[PDB]
Amino acid sequence: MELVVKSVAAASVKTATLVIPVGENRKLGAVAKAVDLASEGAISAVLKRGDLAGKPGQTLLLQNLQGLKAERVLLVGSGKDEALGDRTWRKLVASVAGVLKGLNGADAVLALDDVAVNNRDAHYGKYRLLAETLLDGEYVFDRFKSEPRALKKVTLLADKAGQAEVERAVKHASAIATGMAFTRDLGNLPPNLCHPSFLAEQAKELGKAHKALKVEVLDEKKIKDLGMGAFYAVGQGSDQPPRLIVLNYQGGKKADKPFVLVGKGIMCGAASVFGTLRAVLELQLPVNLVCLLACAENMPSGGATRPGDIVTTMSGQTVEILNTDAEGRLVLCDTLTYAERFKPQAVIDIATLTGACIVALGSHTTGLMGNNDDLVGQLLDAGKRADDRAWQLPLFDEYQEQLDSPFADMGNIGGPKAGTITAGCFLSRFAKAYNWAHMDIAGTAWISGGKDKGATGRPVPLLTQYLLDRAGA
Amino acid sequence: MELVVKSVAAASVKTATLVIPVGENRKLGAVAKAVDLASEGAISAVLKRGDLAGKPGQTLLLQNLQGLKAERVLLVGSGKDEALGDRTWRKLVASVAGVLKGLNGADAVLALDDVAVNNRDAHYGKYRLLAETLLDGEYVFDRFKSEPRALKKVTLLADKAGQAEVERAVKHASAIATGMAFTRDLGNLPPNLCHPSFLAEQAKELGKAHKALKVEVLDEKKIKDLGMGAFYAVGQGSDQPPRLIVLNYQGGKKADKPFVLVGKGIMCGAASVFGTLRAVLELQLPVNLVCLLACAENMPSGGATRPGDIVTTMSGQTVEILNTDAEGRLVLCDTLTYAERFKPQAVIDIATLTGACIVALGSHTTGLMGNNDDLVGQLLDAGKRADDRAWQLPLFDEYQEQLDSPFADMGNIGGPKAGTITAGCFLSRFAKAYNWAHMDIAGTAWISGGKDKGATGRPVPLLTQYLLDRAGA
Amino acid sequence: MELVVKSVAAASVKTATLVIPVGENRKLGAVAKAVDLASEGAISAVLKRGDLAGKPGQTLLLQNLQGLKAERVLLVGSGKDEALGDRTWRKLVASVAGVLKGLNGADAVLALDDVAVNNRDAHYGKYRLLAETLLDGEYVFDRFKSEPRALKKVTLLADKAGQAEVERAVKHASAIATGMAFTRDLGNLPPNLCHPSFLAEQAKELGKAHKALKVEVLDEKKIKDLGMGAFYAVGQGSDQPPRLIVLNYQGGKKADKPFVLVGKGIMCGAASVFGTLRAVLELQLPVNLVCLLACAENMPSGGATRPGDIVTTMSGQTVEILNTDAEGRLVLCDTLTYAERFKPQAVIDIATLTGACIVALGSHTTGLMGNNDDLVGQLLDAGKRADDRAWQLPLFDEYQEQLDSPFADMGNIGGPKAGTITAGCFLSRFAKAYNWAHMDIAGTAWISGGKDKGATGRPVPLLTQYLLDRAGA
Repeated sequence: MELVVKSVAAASVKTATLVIPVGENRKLGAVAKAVDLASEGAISAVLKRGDLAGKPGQTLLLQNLQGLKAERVLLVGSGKDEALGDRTWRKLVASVAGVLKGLNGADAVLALDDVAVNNRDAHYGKYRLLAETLLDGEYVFDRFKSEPRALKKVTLLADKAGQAEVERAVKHASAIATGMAFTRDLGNLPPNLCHPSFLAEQAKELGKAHKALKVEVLDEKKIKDLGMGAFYAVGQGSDQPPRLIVLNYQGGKKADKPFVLVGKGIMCGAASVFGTLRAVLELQLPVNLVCLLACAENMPSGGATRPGDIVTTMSGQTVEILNTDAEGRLVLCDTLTYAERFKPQAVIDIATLTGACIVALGSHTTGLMGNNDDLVGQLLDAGKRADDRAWQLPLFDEYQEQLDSPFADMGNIGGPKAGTITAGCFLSRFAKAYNWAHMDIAGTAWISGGKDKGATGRPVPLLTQYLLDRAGA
Repeated sequence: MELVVKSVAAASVKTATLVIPVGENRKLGAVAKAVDLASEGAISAVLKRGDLAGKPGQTLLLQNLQGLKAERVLLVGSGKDEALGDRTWRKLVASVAGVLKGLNGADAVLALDDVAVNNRDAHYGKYRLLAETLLDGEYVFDRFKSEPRALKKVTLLADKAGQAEVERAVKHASAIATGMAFTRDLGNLPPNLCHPSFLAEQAKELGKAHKALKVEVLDEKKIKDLGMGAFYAVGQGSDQPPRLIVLNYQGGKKADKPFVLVGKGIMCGAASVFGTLRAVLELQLPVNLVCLLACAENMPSGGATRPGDIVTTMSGQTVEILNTDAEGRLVLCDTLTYAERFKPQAVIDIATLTGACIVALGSHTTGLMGNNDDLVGQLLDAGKRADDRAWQLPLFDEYQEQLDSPFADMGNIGGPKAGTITAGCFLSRFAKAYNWAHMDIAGTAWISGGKDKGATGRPVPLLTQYLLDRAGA
Repeated sequence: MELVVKSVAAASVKTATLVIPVGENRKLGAVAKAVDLASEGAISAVLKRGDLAGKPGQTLLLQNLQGLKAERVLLVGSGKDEALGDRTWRKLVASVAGVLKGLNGADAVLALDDVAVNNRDAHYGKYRLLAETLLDGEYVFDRFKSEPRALKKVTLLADKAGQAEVERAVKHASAIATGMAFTRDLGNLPPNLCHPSFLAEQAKELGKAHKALKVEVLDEKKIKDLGMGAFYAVGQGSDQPPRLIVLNYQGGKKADKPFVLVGKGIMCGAASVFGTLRAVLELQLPVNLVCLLACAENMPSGGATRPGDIVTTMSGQTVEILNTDAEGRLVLCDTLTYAERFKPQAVIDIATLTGACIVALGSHTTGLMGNNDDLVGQLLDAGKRADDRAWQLPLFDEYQEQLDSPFADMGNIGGPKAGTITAGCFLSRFAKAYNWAHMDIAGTAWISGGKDKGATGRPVPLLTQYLLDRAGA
């Protein structure tokens, strides 16, 4: 779908469908009133019949009206006068998109300037959320199913003053949504096909397509020979061997320290790193970004790791693997040591790490921990502006003893209490060299059931926003 | 909702909303084509734009069209050029009703004569299903919540020849839907209000309202004094005492044997008997119908029955109560002995009796067992014609040993194998005096939830259809 | 054991043991009275002492009596005058066989003509059940244990009119019992020894021994190369590879369409196919019978299929393998596609498929589903005449949605409700090309515990009866 911005009057634009908002009590803002007047009162005449109460997202679709150049006018409820919160605004946009998807119209014009969104400026933040909802909602994953939609273009109308800010919002939302689609395809792919070697092929192909990107893949023997005893212990059980994939984007000055993203690829952590990199390549951000994808397949077999095994991590710390299903933190901890070589200014790991995070923060909010208050605050602020929120949990020292082992430097589990925090605590012991934060996306990376089951693409908006903020874009 | 039938031309009829069907490829049957012609090709013109693909239940709502008397036209998809099955036809009607309930029109006209429904005649069977779906779909249970709908009347258009048969379908569906509303309200009432004494007061109120109905309520001491040891044992643990409620409707000839319906009232079995009785009263069927509601509340306490207790049933047979959660069969078996006094031609018990029936037949199909093939077959056929299906399970003699007790004449459980059948087998030992069937509605009596959730109307259409069949209506 | 039929008088026959029935109240039928008279009243004299009450199966064994040529006379209770049901009649026959097994007599004569069996003619159906019980009860499986019985021959006496029908019963029961023994040996063999390659060797050996039989075995690579993605996914986890074994018996006319039996061989479904084929070869039935044994071993390992895998079946439909323990339907669905090539007049799959069938129909009755009402009725009638009963469950379309997947054409599980039906529903989607039925023998193929633990040989009597019915034998 092409997204464009114009500043011409809504009533003047030739289009298959013009979309205008209508509030409760059939209240029309200035944009809607101008279109009603161009229609000689035809829109207000239908509204007086009472079929559209105006609650957010309710719709009434009209056919060809004399006086307008639109073939159809879609009226969409904007609710009470109050400014809308982010969820209501995105639900209104998705309700519009739903109707448009079902029509045989080749384009549409959205004339929603009058809709206020709480705490967001009328041109950039409001349209960041509309454009991301509109483009992410085009996603289809029908590869394994045994009809192309008519809608190819949407025009957003804004006043001439606000045009460049709406265009900037569209540019950034398009990059985010393209990244998200990549993340959602990799997550949705079934595990027979999406294994560590497939991810390594996807990264080598992405490297060949981008000048400023260099890709290295470390295979099982290299992981073992680097001393990555925890990462090797997770992968050994499977016939599909592990891969540590490095993707190094040099978009900054040569002596700028890079941002490092570490993704758990057992694999929506790794997928969100690929998606954020794809967004950064689209935007050509002027940062140095090193992506480390820690990929393995955790399977039972006659050569698998067994509860009670003790391994030497790359750092030299030993770990008692009490539970082989606490495996993400094992491939992560060796990859955090590996990240030291880049001399980074921030290292952020993203992982579907704990069922306990779903108990603490559910499906709405990603769990965030770290060793640096400024980096944690930057990620929280990014999530608020991107509408991809996180929330900090504490790594107080009192939780660390839960990982003590009588035999090794630490165990990999902390017991039933504070499970998201003790996993963060485990990882912190490998992150002391640099400013680090950990994002547990076990609750926000996918939808379990319904027809909406499948990957969400989170946290590509928060990560891409954080890197826009560091680039000063 | 008032529901009436007319045989006037659709384009001629004054109404807030006219509903007509459109097939795939914008194909119009005779009725729709006539309204298109009256509209001066307005309906075809909009169809050519392609917003309505015409899959079953899809919709497109038009406003005032020149040449018609209807204020609005709703187009609804009827699919390809082949007859619909019951489920698809009922879903189409519910789609139409959903749109109408959201509009501010005080009436609507359905002109859906051209839609064929597989194995249902165009006047009676087709409209039994439409009218019940429409009328049951109006149900609201908002009494415990802290806006009435505009739609007050629907007119169905049929040709002059079929009018009386559509009217007879509306008469029968209206009685069924009014019975189902009563059933659903009693099921959805919470248990601190809907206890056995409440149901006794419901029955006594119904007895006052109706001439041919006599109601007697037997209290705990009566049940104990009649020797109903198994029914007494279920109720004794609660502070709410049990009631056996008798409602006797003498609509037949004096010497005609009655049909007896026995409902488990622990309580949707008993509620479906109340709702079938309310439909029979509305229809004034010329049958003798005796309803026996076996009502108790099964609670833990210091005076409750305890696993291993042995009781003497009214029949004199002893039962070892191995599980106190197999309680519905205990109140039922004594009520089946009580039913012998009526010298019935059929005794049907209805009960939410086994989780095993949900494992066997799920949410769609009621489990059915009996001692008389003709009666079982009459109930199956009634279910097919009412679109409230059941399915027989065998009461082979080989299952009876699973009830053996070393101490008593039987135990009340049969173990983990064949649990719906062994409950039927237990009840069959009390039904040998008469032609008997048992309906296990544990899967079909409510939605659980889902996200929209509550009692079904489910016993009522089959049972009402069986009594229309016996009354030769 | 040799089974023969004669029509001479019971008292005249030289034998180690003559067996006669005695009813309650010491009532003697005409055959028993004639033997009493030949013994000069010695049998009635012992009976007046009261040790034998005559309940079915009770026994009294006499020694050498003057006047008879039998060395011993066994009196067996036949109960009250009523005709016996099938179970009681078979239990009486097994009680006789029990005594005979313990004696050092080389032969025995059964003179049980007077015993009536409910709904069975005195010569064919009555003796079908006696002869099958007598010969199946000879079964021994002592291969893995670290004494040969004296009884080598039994003569059944009947009147000369009925001799040829009793002989026909014996011929058909012997074929069934021989088939059953083969089925019971393959089921009883332990899984270390009985793996898919062993079954393939058993089928190639059976092919070499029968002129009208051709055997082909498809190995793992052939299964994969045919596109059988579901069958290959089940077997891949194990070190023992899968086999699809084809056994084609051409006993009919060349242009007669064959009957196809599909057996799950994970393996009593496959075993019952081998046993039914062995019975058909013994009888030289004039039908074309193609047997397809879908054999694999379902094991965990580092290369096993994992919940969430998506595979392409031979048909091109894709399946999401939600649960790797729903594996029978996976090897079956690709074998049902394979069966299309034979252009069959009936395809029947037999499988130990669901624990839910044991909840629905227990150990007594096999679950039956299909897409053709005539074939389902034929199998039900066969099971009633063979005393190997089945019972139909419905494949209503409403159960099909339980298999929907958001990613693939279907999932392989339907949830906790209606599990036997949803497995049938899954299979039906691969059976549309032909008349098909599915037999779930999870409850009837073996006895779990006791000393009687082990395979039953069911449903070889129902399947062999169905093929006798189609041959017109």
